[PDB]
Amino acid sequence: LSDRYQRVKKLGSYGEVLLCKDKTGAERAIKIIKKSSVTTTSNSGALLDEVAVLKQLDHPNIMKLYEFFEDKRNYYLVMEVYRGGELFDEIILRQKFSEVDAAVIMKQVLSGTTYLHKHNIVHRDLKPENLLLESKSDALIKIVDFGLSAHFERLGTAYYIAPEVLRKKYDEKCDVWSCGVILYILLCGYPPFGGQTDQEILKRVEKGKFSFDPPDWTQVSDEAKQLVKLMLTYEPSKRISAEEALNHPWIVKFCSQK
Repeated sequence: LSDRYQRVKKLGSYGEVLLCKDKTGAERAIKIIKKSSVTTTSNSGALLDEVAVLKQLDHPNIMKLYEFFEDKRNYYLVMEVYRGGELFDEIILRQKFSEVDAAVIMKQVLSGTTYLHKHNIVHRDLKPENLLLESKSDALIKIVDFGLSAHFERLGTAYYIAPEVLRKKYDEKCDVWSCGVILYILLCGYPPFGGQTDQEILKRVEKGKFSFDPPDWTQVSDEAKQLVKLMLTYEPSKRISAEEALNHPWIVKFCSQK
């Protein structure tokens, strides 16, 4: 655990993420997951089988997984380096994003999500914290923590959860909903389903009602509102896929420079 890698700095806080050097001399981001902090939802042979698949994943908008270690105390996930923090940080800094910058981000989020769905992987926990920036530039958005929801709350996860997950009957479409909530936040600076406590947030999510209220939504393009509506459609069967969202006029418009 401590013999193989040398800590450079802490990156984030499932558990803690550290920037480490290989004592190869490449730099890696290592997630330390404490056994006590998580409740297991699968058997011992199911996680190792998924790891074998997660190591094979190769996409510009998906965190590469190199190694998976175990001891009596922790799970160790050795990933590629990231130096630009999380999207969550940028949301605090910028408050709201321009439609061009939001589309650039969302194209990447949807590209990665589409790729994950093509291999029967649903994230279920998509949020700005799980959307990482490669560097401090141009920098690629990379999805992290995929494939973990199938094996293992006060971190504001209620905002992004699809109503079907609450009904305990979900598929890949729950990721599109989460992506819609993220997009909504990027455009105006606040969640579509808010509240002071998790309980009143989840009730608004269950109701499914949201608004494009002034003055924050007034100048937002019509195709942006159209996409948010399609991603936040209550019926998951009627909800557009990640690929459809990626191909939507709003993405196509603002990512071809309009």
